[PDB]
Amino acid sequence: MEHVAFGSEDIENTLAKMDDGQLDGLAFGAIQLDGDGNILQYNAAEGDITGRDPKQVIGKNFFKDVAPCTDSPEFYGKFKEGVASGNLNTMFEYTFDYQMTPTKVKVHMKKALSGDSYWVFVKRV
Ligand SMILES: *C(=O)/C=C/c1ccc(O)cc1
Repeated sequence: MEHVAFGSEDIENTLAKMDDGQLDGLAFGAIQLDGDGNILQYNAAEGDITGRDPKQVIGKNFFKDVAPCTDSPEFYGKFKEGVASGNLNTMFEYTFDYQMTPTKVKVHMKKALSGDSYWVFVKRV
């Protein structure tokens, strides 16, 4: 395991040092998105929660292609306000239900350290 707690205040500093292999050792799901919502990184824990194959979803658009249930003011709307303003730090519960058993999760979205990149962190609740 790579020990990092979900919700930690300096999580973007800690994860800036990790390659794809180290991201797969986290205890929670982690997705890195660019400012248009395309998936740059997607770890093994996220694939275990959602059933998606991490290697196949890289390069797809999260809001248009992979996760249409997040195309809503409650999720995508918060993301796009964050990208526009250049700052984002929000945590909320949500249900993922597209082509899968509905699964309740806690989501934490936070701007990365790398300029136009954004994290989505996910844990079961
Ligand atoms: C709703 O369509 C949610 C889908 C989803 C959430 C998170 C993922 O990693 C993959 C699909």
